[PDB]
Amino acid sequence: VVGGTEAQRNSWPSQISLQYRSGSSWAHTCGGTLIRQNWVMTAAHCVDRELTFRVVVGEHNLNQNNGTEQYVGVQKIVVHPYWNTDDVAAGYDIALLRLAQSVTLNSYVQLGVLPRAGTILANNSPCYITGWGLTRTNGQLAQTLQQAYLPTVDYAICSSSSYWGSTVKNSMVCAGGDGVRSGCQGDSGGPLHCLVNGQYAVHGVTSFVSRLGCNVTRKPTVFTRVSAYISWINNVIASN
Ligand SMILES: [Ca+2]
Repeated sequence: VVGGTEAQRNSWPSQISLQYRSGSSWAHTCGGTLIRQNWVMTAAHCVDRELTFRVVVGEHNLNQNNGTEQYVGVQKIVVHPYWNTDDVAAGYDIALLRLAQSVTLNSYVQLGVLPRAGTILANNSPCYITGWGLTRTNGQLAQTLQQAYLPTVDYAICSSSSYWGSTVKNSMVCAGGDGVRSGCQGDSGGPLHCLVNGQYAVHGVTSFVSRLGCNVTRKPTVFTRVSAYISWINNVIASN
């Protein structure tokens, strides 16, 4: 997250860190949202590589002991069957991970609230992106969880020519684009939390930013629209 601020420890208890094993260590690669004690929602592009992955819940600082983390292996990776890695702009960038163990819920580990199916946010709706992603274009990951205020940009505007044009689909949510704050690599897969009727819900799964860079004016961060995928998510969870 470029232009973010450090999140409070208990603000976003559905945020997870998806990590892969590299030698004898583990490296954060993406975010996700805990949606059941034993399921995580993330981006399909986060699990394109044939890696060994674990999920960390209750994580705050990637480089130091918080006294709150639970570490759990990934038992099953269900990618959306229309996902194509060579075409992020086609959408379907979503995947569900079944965890090898159910995690324990507490202040730091909670299920993410998801929007009702079909819900679309008005233009300029208040949202925060969260993650440990790069803090600058071509920069480095944050040690502590960051958040950035990223108001949505409606589809009519987002899919216009000076924004993302036809690159953006109605199955996506755009947010930010102020040239200062944005998601960035390593935020992928994580939540966009938006305020609706008093309640934050996870309306987005972070998908992509411009090839030009992370915080680019009129290139808002793009997210998979969670409310387009409710039936899909239920169907998976019901049959795995
Ligand atoms: Ca930690």
